[PDB]
Amino acid sequence: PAEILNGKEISAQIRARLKNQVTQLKEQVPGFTPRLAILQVGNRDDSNLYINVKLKAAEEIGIKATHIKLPRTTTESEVMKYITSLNEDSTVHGFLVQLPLDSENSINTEEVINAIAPEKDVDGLTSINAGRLARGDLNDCFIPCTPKGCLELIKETGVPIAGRHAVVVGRSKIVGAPMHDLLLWNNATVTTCHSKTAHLDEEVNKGDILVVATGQPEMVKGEWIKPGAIVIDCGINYVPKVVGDVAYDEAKERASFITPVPGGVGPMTVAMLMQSTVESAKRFLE
Amino acid sequence: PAEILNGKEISAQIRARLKNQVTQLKEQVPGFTPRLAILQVGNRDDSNLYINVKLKAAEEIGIKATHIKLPRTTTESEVMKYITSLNEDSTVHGFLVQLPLDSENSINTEEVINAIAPEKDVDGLTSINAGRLARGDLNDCFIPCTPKGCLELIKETGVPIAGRHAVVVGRSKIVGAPMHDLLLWNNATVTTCHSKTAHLDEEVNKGDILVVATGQPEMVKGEWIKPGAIVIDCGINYVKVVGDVAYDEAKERASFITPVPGGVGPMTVAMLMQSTVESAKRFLE
Ligand SMILES: NC(=O)c1ccc[n+]([C@@H]2O[C@H](COP(=O)([O-])OP(=O)(O)OC[C@H]3O[C@@H](n4cnc5c(N)ncnc54)[C@H](OP(=O)(O)O)[C@@H]3O)[C@@H](O)[C@H]2O)c1
Ligand SMILES: NC(=O)c1ccc[n+]([C@@H]2O[C@H](COP(=O)([O-])OP(=O)(O)OC[C@H]3O[C@@H](n4cnc5c(N)ncnc54)[C@H](OP(=O)(O)O)[C@@H]3O)[C@@H](O)[C@H]2O)c1
Ligand SMILES: Nc1nc(N)c(NC(=O)Nc2ccc(C(=O)N[C@@H](CCc3nnn[nH]3)C(=O)O)cc2Cl)c(=O)[nH]1
Ligand SMILES: Nc1nc(N)c(NC(=O)Nc2ccc(C(=O)N[C@@H](CCc3nnn[nH]3)C(=O)O)cc2Cl)c(=O)[nH]1
Repeated sequence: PAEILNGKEISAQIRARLKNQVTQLKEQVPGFTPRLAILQVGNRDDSNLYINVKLKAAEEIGIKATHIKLPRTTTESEVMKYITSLNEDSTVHGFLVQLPLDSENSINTEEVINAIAPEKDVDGLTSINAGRLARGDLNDCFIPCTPKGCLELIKETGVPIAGRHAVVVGRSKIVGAPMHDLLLWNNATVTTCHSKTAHLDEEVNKGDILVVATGQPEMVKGEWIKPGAIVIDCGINYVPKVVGDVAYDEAKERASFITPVPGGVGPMTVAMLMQSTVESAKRFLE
Repeated sequence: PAEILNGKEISAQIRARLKNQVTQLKEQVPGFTPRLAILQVGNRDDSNLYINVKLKAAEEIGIKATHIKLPRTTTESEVMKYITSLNEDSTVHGFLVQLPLDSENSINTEEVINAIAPEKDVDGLTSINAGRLARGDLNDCFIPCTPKGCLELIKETGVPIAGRHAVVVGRSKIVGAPMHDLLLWNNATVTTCHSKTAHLDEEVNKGDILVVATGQPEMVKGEWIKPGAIVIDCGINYVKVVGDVAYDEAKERASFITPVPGGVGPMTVAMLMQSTVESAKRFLE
């Protein structure tokens, strides 16, 4: 049986560290707090929940986090007025737009995301930041939070990455594609799969490291896992109960390490957002 | 044995179609011509070779091509002066900095490259253009010219790319990394290799589509090639000129294969010409 990567536990350690950093930062420079702003369009149930989790992690740490919720009938111009405003407000060190937008009108997600100043793009979602990570310039940029938490979960096994074959399943802007670059520049040989991959099961079996962000409940079967694989599950799926993208029961019999859902990648994502936010508050002082 | 992919023939076709497009644009827009500029630093011989090749091609198509060659000792602040003038000059549609910079002073290639206006980065080397391609927004940007020509060559086989396993060997900013992005948003399943990969031979053998950009002459033996594979060799290695793949034994197993030279090479030059014509057309509107 595989060792559980206790995400709920591991993130607590990160947030406690982040708190001591923030508390020390207000005692070293008095009258200064990290300031985060999350922008939301519409009223998605899952978005409302994830936003609240992040607000809570920010309260516990010492981060002043605002939440702005625009209605569904919001126009793309209206959302730019908020982005413009947050870019130019020097008290705001990082901000993010929760995705996907829930708007009845037609909003160019890319145009909006890309109006964020790269030095506040704590979610690593601008083309500017994506281009650095996509080209290996990893200390110049914000790296998306879920890949960030995923990488830390991998290192917690102590198995070196470099020289190992990693299979990423899914190529999305927020998880799969940045996940691919992080593994590649940690010198894994990486294979990206997506919805058009033939013989997905044969590919998955090649993975020493296996990261799954498909949004397809328990679609990756345990028989597919390479024996002894490190298995990272990003899935959050609400079913007749919360499951992930990997069939957790069968896969734990073949993995050497596995993330549970919930309690795995989830808390790790929120912690790395908190970390990135602190990191941009420091860079602001310099 | 494998059908040979002819870059000389296919690129000569492309340059010709470019030519006629420029001719018709000049007819409709009297006195308007596409304008490229090639910045160089240092006096590397190979760079002078390839820069001439591009200048000739642009003169063939009717693209006005200027070549500025800064000395091996320039300062970073110097190249920024030129880069800024090129950015501000409205009669220049695109421009590029031949790489690698040959300088005595340590000069940040990244800061140099990222001062280029994205609207003129016909080489697709700016971080803004790299992140558009690397996240699937392919209309937004200039794709780098070599991956553009390898994609054109693969499509000359007529076998759709989707659902196929592609193995990209090499991860450089100029060939390897953008090649993975292009194949992935052509819906291939893509495996990316590099100098830390273990068992290169077994990864290569997975490749329905195989693109090699190592700069390690003939290092990919042809006994690793998956039988029937489409093989793209980006190498140019003086020893004569050979590629990154063992051409002889590869040709026996491939279904298609590019010769070194006259494979990717002329396609690279032709794709930069096409991107330049692209910049000019957009400029008019
Ligand atoms: N903290 C976290 O746990 C976290 C954070 C955010 C999201 N996630 C989770 O990750 C999952 C995916 O989110 P996302 O942002 O990546 O969503 P998405 O935009 O729907 O991405 C899904 C990806 O999976 C691929 N895919 C879909 N069906 C597939 C199949 N049958 N076989 C192979 N590949 C398939 C898609 O390929 P195509 O591009 O061809 O469609 C796409 O790249 C969700 O469960 C989400 O909750 C992780
Ligand atoms: N028009 C054309 O045909 C054209 C265009 C451009 C380039 N080229 C040719 O392409 C070749 C590569 O150029 P480049 O820009 O990619 O140069 P580079 O910066 O040296 O890139 C070489 C790449 O090969 C990878 N690699 C994989 N296996 C390797 C091994 N066993 N030994 C060494 N490297 C290995 C390296 O991975 P690491 O990152 O770990 O080093 C690296 O990413 C050269 O021969 C060049 O002349 C020609
Ligand atoms: N800009 C932008 N837009 C986006 N959409 C995202 N993605 C995102 O926020 N993801 C996200 C964040 C936190 C959790 C979490 O806290 N997970 C816990 C508890 C879940 C649970 N549910 N029921 N019981 N527990 C667990 O999984 O254990 C889960 C997820 Cl998916 C983004 O990151 N940036
Ligand atoms: N910004 C920037 N910087 C860069 N360094 C590059 N790279 C680049 O230009 N490469 C390049 C360009 C053209 C050729 C070519 O014309 N090949 C011919 C003849 C070769 C030959 N040599 N000796 N004998 N034959 C053939 O292969 O047929 C070959 C190469 Cl490597 C870039 O693209 N953009």
